[PDB]
Amino acid sequence: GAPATVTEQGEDITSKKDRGVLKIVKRVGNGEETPMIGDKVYVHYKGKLSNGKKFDSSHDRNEPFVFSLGKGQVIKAWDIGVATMKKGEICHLLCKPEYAYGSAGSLPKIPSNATLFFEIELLDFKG
Ligand SMILES: COc1cc2c(c(OC)c1)[C@@H]1[C@H]3CCC[C@@H](C(=O)N1CC2)N3C(=O)C(=O)c1cc(OC)c(OC)c(OC)c1
Repeated sequence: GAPATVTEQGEDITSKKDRGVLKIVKRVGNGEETPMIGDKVYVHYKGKLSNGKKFDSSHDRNEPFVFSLGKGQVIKAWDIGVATMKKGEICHLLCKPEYAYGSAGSLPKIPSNATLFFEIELLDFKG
């Protein structure tokens, strides 16, 4: 499935080149510009655990998820991964726990040492 494919066929987008965040571009977005630090970014996403559970979806809420990029308001993999996206892009991200919730996890949804899959659509970004 898609998690296996990004695991086996994704590109390492980390600075460290530690394979901690892998990406596949599913739909090419517009132009060349990616968001900047501090931009208000609007996304739709779905997240899955490595056991196959869908732990969340913004689509199911009928509202985008909004955050300020590069401020640690989201897991590290998101700050790194969304920073690579163009407006209108859809990507898949595979997030090792060191770039997600680590050994702590996050109750109730996220176990310790969890590798996470996300599908993310960058809707818009604005200063
Ligand atoms: C405690 O409730 C939430 C916490 C967080 C988030 C969240 O989003 C609805 C809810 C977000 C989301 C989206 C950006 C990436 C990632 C993330 O880093 N954040 C910020 C942490 N993240 C998730 O891993 C996520 O989907 C999620 C969903 C959750 O519930 C649907 C959740 O627990 C309530 C949770 O706890 C850490 C995380």
